[PDB]
Amino acid sequence: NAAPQQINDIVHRTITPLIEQQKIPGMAVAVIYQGKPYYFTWGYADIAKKQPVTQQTLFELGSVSKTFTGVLGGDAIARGEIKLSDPATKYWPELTAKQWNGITLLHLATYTAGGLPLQVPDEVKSSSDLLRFYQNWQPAWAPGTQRLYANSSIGLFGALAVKPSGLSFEQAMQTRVFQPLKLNHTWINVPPAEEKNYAWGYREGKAVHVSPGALDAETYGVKSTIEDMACWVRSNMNPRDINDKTLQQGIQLAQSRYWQTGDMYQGLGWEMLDWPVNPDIIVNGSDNKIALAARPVKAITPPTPAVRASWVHKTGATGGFGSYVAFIPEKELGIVMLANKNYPNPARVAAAWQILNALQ
Repeated sequence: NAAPQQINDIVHRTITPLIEQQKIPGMAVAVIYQGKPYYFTWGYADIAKKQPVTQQTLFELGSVSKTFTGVLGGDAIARGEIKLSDPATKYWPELTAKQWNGITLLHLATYTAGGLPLQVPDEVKSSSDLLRFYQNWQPAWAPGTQRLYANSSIGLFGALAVKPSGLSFEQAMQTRVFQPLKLNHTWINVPPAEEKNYAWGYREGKAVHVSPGALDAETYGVKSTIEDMACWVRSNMNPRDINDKTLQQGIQLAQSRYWQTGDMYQGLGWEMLDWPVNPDIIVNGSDNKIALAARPVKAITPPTPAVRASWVHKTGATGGFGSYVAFIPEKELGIVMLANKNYPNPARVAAAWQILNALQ
């Protein structure tokens, strides 16, 4: 049972050198210890205005957004609106090209459709551009054989998963995930009153915010504070405490184990490994040479129900920001690291693991 001053000492010994080594302008950390949050802030949200990071600073989550997409998809499954086995064509009948014949919502959600590319092309501006992109796409692999991390995959999952609801992705996310969890400072579109809290991102001496792009909301477009992200981790560790039954079930489905690649299991947005974990696997595995590579998968049948003895995690970047979330449900132990520089994933994962290792 570590005192607050011990949590303080572990965090300052790990994060202080990380910020110095990586030249991170501003950072917020939440440590969840025995289910309670402890917050830490460093540096500036806006360097030019000398505005410090606080607990109400909004950061770009980048691909940590995909964890919200996966849970929203889980909630739609629990409502009986979709099944992951459903063909994508059920929800987008204009996808008539033959290569779409056996591609399912599961394949899109879990990057296993057969080599959908990392990014939607920058030239895709309209609905009709997006249809033409998917209609002309040629798979490198048969469905359900290879995992290739891709915004064009889970982005389309998020867009199709909400069609039965009749809601936009943004409305579905606000009404079915943000509002029931009281994430009142979490946004896809930052409102005018909240702009004063929106940190700048920093890339090679430029102050930047993420640009609009196709399927951005579903893949890299969420902004949140360290407090709402600590709540997000607590909610994903303890779904049985959530009153909204389909959202409790959706959280559980997003940590179900659908595919295995090496020592990792693919959930909906979340990625999972057995705890205790070999930190070399998660640190080296976060390097883009492994994280962006195609890797063979085996289906898990039935999908394993969410394992509480897991390292559950997700990295995320935008041009100006770098985020990481990891937690271990069985231990009620977790961490959120939000920074306004996109610094290398291995440094994030190593620091997170050193802190949670120290507190086990």
